[PDB]
Amino acid sequence: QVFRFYWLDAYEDQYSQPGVVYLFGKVWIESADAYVSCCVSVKNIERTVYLLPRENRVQLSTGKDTGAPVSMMHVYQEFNEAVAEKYKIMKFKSKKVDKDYAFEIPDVPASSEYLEVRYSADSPQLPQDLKGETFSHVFGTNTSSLELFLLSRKIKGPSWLEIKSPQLSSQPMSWCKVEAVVTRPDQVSVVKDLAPPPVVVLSLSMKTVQNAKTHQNEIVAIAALVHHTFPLDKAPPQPPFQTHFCVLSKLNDCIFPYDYNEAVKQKNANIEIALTERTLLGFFLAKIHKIDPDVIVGHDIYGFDLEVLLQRINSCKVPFWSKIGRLRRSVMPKLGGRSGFAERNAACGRIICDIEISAKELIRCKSYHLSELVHQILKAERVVIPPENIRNAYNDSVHLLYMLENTWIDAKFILQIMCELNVLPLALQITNIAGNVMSRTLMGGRSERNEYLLLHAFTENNFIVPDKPVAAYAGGLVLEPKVGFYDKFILLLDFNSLYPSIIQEYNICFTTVHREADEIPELPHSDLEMGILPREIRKLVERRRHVKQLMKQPDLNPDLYLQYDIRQKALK
DNA sequence: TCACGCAGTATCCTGT
RNA sequence: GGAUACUGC
Ligand SMILES: Nc1nc2c(ncn2[C@H]2C[C@H](O)[C@@H](COP(=O)(O)OP(=O)(O)OP(=O)(O)O)O2)c(=O)[nH]1
Ligand SMILES: [Mg+2]
Ligand SMILES: [Mg+2]
Repeated sequence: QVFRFYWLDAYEDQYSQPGVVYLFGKVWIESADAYVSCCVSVKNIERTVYLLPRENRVQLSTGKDTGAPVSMMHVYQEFNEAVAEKYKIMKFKSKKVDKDYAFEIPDVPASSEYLEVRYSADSPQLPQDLKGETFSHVFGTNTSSLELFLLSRKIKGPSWLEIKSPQLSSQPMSWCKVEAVVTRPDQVSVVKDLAPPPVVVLSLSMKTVQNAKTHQNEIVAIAALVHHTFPLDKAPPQPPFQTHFCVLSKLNDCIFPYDYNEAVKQKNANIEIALTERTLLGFFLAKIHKIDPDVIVGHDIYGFDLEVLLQRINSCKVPFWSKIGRLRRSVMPKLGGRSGFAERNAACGRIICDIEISAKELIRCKSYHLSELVHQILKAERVVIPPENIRNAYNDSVHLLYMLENTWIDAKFILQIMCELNVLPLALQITNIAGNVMSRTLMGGRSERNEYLLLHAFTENNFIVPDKPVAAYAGGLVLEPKVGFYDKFILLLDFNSLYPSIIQEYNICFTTVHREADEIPELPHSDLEMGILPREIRKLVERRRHVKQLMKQPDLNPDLYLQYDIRQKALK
């Protein structure tokens, strides 16, 4: 009955299904003695809000202070009588909680007795600035469902979760092989000290052509390399790909050179030749559904690959577009938006790895084009197929097979680059340290990681976190140099983790320094206890130090050494 | 729906 | 005065 599964990604739709979080991952099946994809739907993640009592009753901010002391009973009565009826809230459960607070909202004391209201997510949402007669502020009005789930259940990054008393599904809700429904969030718990399971990986490369009339890109070839046991905590497997599949479609005008049959017959049986782009897209979707990859990797996947894939699927009305993702949906996500959030939603439940973003984050190169990346990482030369020659290649079997093999080689290069940098294990480590979702980590950026790190740190220590938002100061000192040439030994003395060590030493934190809503605040007293930000910083620093010790091991492999270096950099 | 800070060097342009 | 780059920590 107890469902033990490893979770990799989480998807929520704030507008369609309120209070539902779709976790995806892997579960172990003895009948097949293997790992299969699973989708668990956590339901009824009730909204939680915190009301801050006033010190003296105020006549709806009209008569100002009245002098009547306020207790939690007064706040509960005010919420039950006025607010609930006004905002159409039917049923709710309220309690009292003593919580601390130190952030950028004035008049909020350090430690106060808040009233915690828990009510379903189907009801309307209270306004942020809602002020009554006994409470002066409301916190948590717009908190998301996924954030509430992760913070309440103390879930940090991919891990093993146990579910007590799972329930089946009345109708299918996902393209996975195993499904379960949790009627409460308290039924999910995290089990520590277990190894990560293998995860399938699919590296895909597309070759297209721009039809001038429509100025729209048309797909003519796709190649994919698939590994069914890619590890998340060990070195990449050699070779980096187990199986492969290639699909090639004739253009809307040109025809094969009356020898493609013999060419494919004599080459191999893994190449699928289709006549219309609709068939190509359908076969690709079916193959993706059958393989069921947890990680899909590519170059410019967010920018060009997935966007063109979805555009062509919409244009060709290819049935079952939702196969591209892991959740069965009827309306396609709107095409557009910043970065690739629309593309991410289209592939909900499947981690997407763009080697461009990871290369930008991890290493430094003059250009992040695929050719330059292959030159700098794999140390190999990649041939380039001119855009104007792909169309003309539909005149001989040899040229068409060469084009398909070029796509295959591009896919292999992408997979090799992914393996070299340890993109996946490093992403897992960073996600576990921070506590965000893996797809967010692999989409790039730094703000989300620290945001979730501090969110977890504060929630664990009984704090009320801020509400999500809806050369400004002096920096370092650069001494004036004595420019010239020096032919004698120059000794460079550098501080170790300067700013983190400053935060630790002087105890700089939200709960220590006394801010006032552009002057430098005074240093905190030395009689206090270490805050949250210092402690977290210390943890990170120690991690880095340990990695450095590993780097110091004598007689270590070069490549591994380099990997360690990268890790160090990341942590720093 | 997004996005780490600041200090510093190098190059180039200002019509209707 | 502005604009465009990318090094350093
Ligand atoms: N916000 C921010 N600050 C940085 C970054 N890189 C360096 N700094 C700042 C904060 C560091 O404490 C300070 C000192 O630079 P260093 O390169 O010597 O790093 P640090 O001393 O922290 O560690 P290390 O000497 O490499 O062991 O410069 C950065 O990428 N972002
Ligand atoms: Mg330093
Ligand atoms: Mg000036």
